Amino acid sequence: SHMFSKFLMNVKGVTPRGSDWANRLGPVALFGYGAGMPRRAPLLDFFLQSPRDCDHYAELTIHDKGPIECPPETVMFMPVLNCGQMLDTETPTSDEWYLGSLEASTELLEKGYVPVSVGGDGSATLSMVEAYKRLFPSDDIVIVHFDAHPDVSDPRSPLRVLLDKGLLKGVVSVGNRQVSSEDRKVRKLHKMFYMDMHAIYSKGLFCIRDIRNDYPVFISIDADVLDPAFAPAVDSPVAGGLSTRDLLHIMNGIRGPKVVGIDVYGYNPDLDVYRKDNVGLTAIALSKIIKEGILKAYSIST
Amino acid sequence: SHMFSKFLMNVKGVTPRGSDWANRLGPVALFGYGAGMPRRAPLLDFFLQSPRDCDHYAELTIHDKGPIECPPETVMFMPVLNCGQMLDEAAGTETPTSDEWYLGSLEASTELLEKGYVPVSVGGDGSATLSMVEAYKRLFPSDDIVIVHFDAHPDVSDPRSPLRVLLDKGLLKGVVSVGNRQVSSEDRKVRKLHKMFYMDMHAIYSKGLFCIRDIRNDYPVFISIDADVLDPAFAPAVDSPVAGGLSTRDLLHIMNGIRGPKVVGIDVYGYNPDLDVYRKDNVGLTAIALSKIIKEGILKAYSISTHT
Amino acid sequence: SHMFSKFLMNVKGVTPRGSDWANRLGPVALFGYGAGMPRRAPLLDFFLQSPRDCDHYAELTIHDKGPIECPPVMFMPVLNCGQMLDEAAGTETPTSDEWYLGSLEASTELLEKGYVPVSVGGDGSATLSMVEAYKRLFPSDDIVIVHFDAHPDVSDPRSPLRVLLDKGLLKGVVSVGNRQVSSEDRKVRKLHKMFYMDMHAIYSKGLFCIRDIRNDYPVFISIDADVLDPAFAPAVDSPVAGGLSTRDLLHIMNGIRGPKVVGIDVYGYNPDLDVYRKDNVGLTAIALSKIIKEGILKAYSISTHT
Ligand SMILES: [Mn+2]
Ligand SMILES: [Mn+2]
Ligand SMILES: [Mn+2]
Repeated sequence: SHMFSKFLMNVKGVTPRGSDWANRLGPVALFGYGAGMPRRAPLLDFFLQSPRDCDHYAELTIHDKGPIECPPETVMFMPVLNCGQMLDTETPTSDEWYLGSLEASTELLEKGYVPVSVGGDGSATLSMVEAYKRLFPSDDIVIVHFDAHPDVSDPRSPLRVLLDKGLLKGVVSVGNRQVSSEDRKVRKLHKMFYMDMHAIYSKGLFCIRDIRNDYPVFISIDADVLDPAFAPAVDSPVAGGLSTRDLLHIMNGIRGPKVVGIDVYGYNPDLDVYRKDNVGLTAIALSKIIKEGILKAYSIST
Repeated sequence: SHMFSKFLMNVKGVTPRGSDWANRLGPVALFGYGAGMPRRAPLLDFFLQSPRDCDHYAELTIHDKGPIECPPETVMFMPVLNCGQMLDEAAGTETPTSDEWYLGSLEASTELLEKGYVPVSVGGDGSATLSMVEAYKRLFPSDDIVIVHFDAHPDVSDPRSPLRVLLDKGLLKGVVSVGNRQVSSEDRKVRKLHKMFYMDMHAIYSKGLFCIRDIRNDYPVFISIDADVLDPAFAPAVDSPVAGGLSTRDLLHIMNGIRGPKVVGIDVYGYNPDLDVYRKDNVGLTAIALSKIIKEGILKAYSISTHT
Repeated sequence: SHMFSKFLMNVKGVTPRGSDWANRLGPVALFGYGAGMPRRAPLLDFFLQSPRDCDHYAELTIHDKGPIECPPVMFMPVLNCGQMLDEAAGTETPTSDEWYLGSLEASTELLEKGYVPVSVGGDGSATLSMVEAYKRLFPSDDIVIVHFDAHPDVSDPRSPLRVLLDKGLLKGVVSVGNRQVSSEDRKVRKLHKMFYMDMHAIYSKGLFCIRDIRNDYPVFISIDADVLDPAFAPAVDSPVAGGLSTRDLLHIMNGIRGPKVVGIDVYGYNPDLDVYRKDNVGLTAIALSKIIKEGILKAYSISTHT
């Protein structure tokens, strides 16, 4: 697709991971993905202008081009390579979106970057772990999946495709609270672990200490995992969800050797609640989640 | 009132609870009640178009007419009979009086209950709580009734408040108030005088909201839910918002702990569309929240017991 | 500034604390502060029309003039001193120094008359002038500030908190709910030995498990609206998601211990940035109106125990 040309050209022209990085996690690469969402997708730009200090005492540094210096160990910098928006003049197809995502992710991954996808409908999850599986067929992938919906009742869902192709060692679904009959069948069938909202709440959300894991984790976050009061900008809201702090806390509990990728999705500008100054509540919430997701890519361990 | 005629006509034509329902909970009947609220009342319609799968792994099935088949125990269906809006718009530009709302509500509740349905009222100002437990008390004079009332306000300082009328008439066995956080001096007096149990916001928060496991009770339970029991961040569409309230999930959790042999009825009220916070697609935040609360309230009607 | 003339004149005429208040907490005096915020500042007026009953079974009584009778039971008198700025007494915007001098003056006056001053609105700068007004009148008293904020707010040398720390007017600072801590913030924390309770930490230990904030000295309570999550208080200049709920804040406030309250500053609210219901009531005004009320309660009921 010619719409992805300027982006793809800049991404494969990205300076590879330097030798100064050896034995260290990262660096992180960030791009805007917009499949299944309106053409105007302002989440990436909103994050890039957001404050850079994290919950945990570290600081993001954002760069438009390389080389990406590996910061000194006493420096709490976390470099992020901004690769910009995938689209820059008619709505591209899902397959075209799939190809652009697969290509960009593959390129970044083989250059030693941790790909972070922001926006879209969740289809990036499929293509990003496929980009990883092609490059590293030996590595077993596990997905931590934050969502109001199990999203395995549709055979075309990114998560279902991956389980059908057998590209996933395991899946952990968090915050589900609209579980259909079909969902329950696929759950038992593929032996998925799940932490549904009501059960996660009655145990004490703050009492969640670890999501134990030994394999590289992909982090997939549907914005609708958050309560509609914190993240209203979603197509299929389910009330009674996580607070932004709840989600941050659980994210911080994710363990593993490395992060294969991150997809933050489900955000639709047309559905947000807006302040009088036209800043959307969901954009505020997700910018924070994206920042602490980036932190986790730099700090994860078993 | 002629404004309720088409509704009332449909209601008394409703198929009675069949023999296949013998010694089972339910079924549930659902109608739109609009007293004290603007004429445009979208909550029932919004709920009707909402997803059917619940927290706990069951699924609502909605029907415009009977017969309502009792599902096999292995299928987790929960039939709901949609009786529609009590007030028929375009049947007159008249606002029914407090008495007309009361009489209409009283009659529909009586009809549904006698036909073996658990009535669920959606909308209005809280007055349906009065007419619904009176309809039950008429039909079942021997039954003791307890009400679990979710509200930011005790709402018992006004002698004309629905809950105070019930106590003054001695129709209630007991009252459990949950989420109160604007308690007047008069509320305190009426509290001690009628020996109400209550669980104020600060108290249950400091105890740990998830530590609430049960509300012990042996009598048939009426569930009354003021939307303003929720924090204005989750349910802004309320006439008298009081900050520092329940989240939607907090409310869901406490609801799930309600015990009893059966539900006599449910009233979910206090939602005013004129006061909501709207998304850019003009969907109300409070409608989102309440639609979820209504679904899980229905689930409680089908699965309530007296244990743990 | 002549903009504060009508206000200051009234404050100076305020009836001093009567003898019936001897060795009792209060009374409380309330005023609207508007430094750094838009000219239209409705938070004071919104609070004044809000319900009077509190979480804990007490009831605010609002009075426009003295004398303030000391009640035997559960009344909590508040003296409304109104807006510091008088609209239509000039279309001119006061300066920071003018805001500071006016606030210093009003606080001095109210404090010397035995009132606990409560400032509503503005940008946090009232915290500077209020504890300085107290420090002038009572140089011997040690002051501690309990500071609710998404930001430590000590990376700017000009910040109200750092000016106090550099002038050595503070015995200690307890910061609650920070979740955007810069490199500079950490340095100043270490240097001035500030105690802090960041969002992630108090959340992970259980927000409801916080029973009290131990303290022996008079407390100044400074509350930035942005300490609350943007979903509860969206009307803030620098939102940081993952904050307190209104009830979380109320619970933690209730835990504050001490012999007395030297003052309260509730700030950070900008009406131009609020989320509004369809009837044009702002979400943040709803939250803060409650925060202000239970804050007033704490000034009347604070004790050093546990
Ligand atoms: Mn979803
Ligand atoms: Mn109420
Ligand atoms: Mn702040």
